[PDB]
Amino acid sequence: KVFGRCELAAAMKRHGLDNYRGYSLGNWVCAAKFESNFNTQATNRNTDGSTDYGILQINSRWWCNDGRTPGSRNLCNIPCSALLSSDITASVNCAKKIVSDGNGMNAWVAWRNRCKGTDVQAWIRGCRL
Ligand SMILES: [Cl-]
Ligand code: NA
Ligand code: NA
Repeated sequence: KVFGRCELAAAMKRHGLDNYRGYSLGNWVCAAKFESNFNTQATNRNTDGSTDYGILQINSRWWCNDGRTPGSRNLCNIPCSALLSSDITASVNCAKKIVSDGNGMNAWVAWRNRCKGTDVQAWIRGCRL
C-alpha cells in the first residue's frame, strides 16, 4: 500500500506514535516519507547482507527475522514480511521498541539526515487529525 501523507499521519496517531518518546507526529511522517516514500512494500538490501523492510525500513540484523541474515537478532520477534503489510500495526509496534533503545530516532538514517532539525510539523499541516 502507498499511503497518502495525511492518511499515514492519521494511522500513526491512532497507533500511539504522536509524541511517543517525545517525537511529534511530523517526525514519524517525515521519516516514513524518506525511508520508504510511504510504501509499505519497500525493501532495500544493505552491504552487510541485512535487508530493511516496510514503511519505516526496519533492519533484519537486529529487529526481524527474514531467514537469510545470519547471526541476526529478532528483537521485535516478527518475520520481516509482517512489516510489509498494508496494516502498519507491526511496523509501529516494532518502531516503538527501536526508538526506546537509547538512540531515539537517530536509528533512522533518513530521519537524522533529512528530518532532524527541520520544520517537521509541515508534514502534518492541512491534515484532519
Ligand atoms: Cl540519508
Ligand atoms: Na520491495
Ligand atoms: Na537480508
